[PDB]
Amino acid sequence: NPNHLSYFKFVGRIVAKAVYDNRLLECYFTRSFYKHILGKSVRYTDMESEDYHFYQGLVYLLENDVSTLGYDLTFSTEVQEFGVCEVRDLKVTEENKKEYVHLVCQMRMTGAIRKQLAAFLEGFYEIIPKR
Repeated sequence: NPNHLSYFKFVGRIVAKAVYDNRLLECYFTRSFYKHILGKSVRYTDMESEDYHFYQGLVYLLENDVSTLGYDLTFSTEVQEFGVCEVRDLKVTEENKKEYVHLVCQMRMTGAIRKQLAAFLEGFYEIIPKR
């Protein structure tokens, strides 16, 4: 849909309208999306439901030496957004992975939705202040 961002801003408005009216909607968003509407970072355990094998890759990164990978990685990943596939920087080491799993999960959750999300947040925060 070429106007889709505007519709995501509309549904953010409709969510804030349901909240303002104190009326319940049958929405069942992810903990990730509720965190985004609250401005909270996601956690790597959220990836388990969205992309189990990518969660499994991160869990293979945790509690294992980088030497178990047998080839190097860096803070860059291939992402399909809007049907375009692009390699995007995220900004590897024993010190960086603590942030990589956090940041890689940010990129994997938002990259494909960052503009829909910004439109939704504009619809929501138009009516319900973020704070």
